[PDB]
Amino acid sequence: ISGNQTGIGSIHPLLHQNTSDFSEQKFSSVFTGDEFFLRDHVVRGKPVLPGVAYLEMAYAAINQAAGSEIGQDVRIRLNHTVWVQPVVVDRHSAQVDISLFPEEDGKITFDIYSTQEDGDDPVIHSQGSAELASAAETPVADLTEMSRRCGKGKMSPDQFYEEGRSRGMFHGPAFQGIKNVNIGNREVLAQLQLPEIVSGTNEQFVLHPSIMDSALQTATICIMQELTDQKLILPFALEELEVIKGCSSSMWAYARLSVQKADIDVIDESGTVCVRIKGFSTRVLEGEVHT
Ligand SMILES: [Cl-]
Ligand code: NA
Ligand code: NA
Repeated sequence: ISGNQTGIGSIHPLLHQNTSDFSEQKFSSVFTGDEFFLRDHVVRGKPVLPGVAYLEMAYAAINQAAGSEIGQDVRIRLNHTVWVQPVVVDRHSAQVDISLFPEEDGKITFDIYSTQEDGDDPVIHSQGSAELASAAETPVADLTEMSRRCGKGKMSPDQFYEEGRSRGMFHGPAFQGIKNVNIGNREVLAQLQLPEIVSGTNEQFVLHPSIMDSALQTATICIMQELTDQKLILPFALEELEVIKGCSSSMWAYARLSVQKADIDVIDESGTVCVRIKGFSTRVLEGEVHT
């Protein structure tokens, strides 16, 4: 707590202030489009808050609200999460709020939403649920076997990011986390690296938007295998996300097909699975993003 000793700051770059009242646990943030996760995530000309920023926002909110209930052997697990309507930050700043509702069974539901003026009908951008889970069992990946099965072709960053720009998905420097992609049959293995432009941010995030979006990029490569060539697809839902361990700045994303859903493991150099996602799905965007 700063109070008057020094200037009061954000709780987290995606969770600026606690605005909780007797009716509701809630937080509020203001984004202008200058942030790395907006300027470098541009969907047919419009900066859009990426899916992965909502996951980290929920994670940070839950970690704040649940406080000392989170001991060393307790992990946050996100359950079924949907992205309903995009946050577009083109002409004017966006005020993005999150409310958390602790349920009787120990689950937590969250809404992420915005309003233009006070007491407007909120626009719902995303909705999900979560629970606190007993650590228990750190899964491991066989990166050797994964490589071996993904030997059907190599996709370079220059290929991938250019194909994106061609479809209208502009990943700027902070979101070019993919270093290499090995293509398998209904599975892919990508090497990830935190881009140098955000190398000073690795301690600020648990789910780092650069790394996590590069993981979802990897899954979209896997999914696009089974779709029309030049379709832009964007995150639509995920069924589960478990944070096992802290993500480092060199990682791997393994994605496999299960709407076409994908499972994704984000893996450190040692082979430890750090984040595990199940049932990630996408939807095609035609035309421009609207809200
Ligand atoms: Cl657009
Ligand atoms: Na995205
Ligand atoms: Na993509």
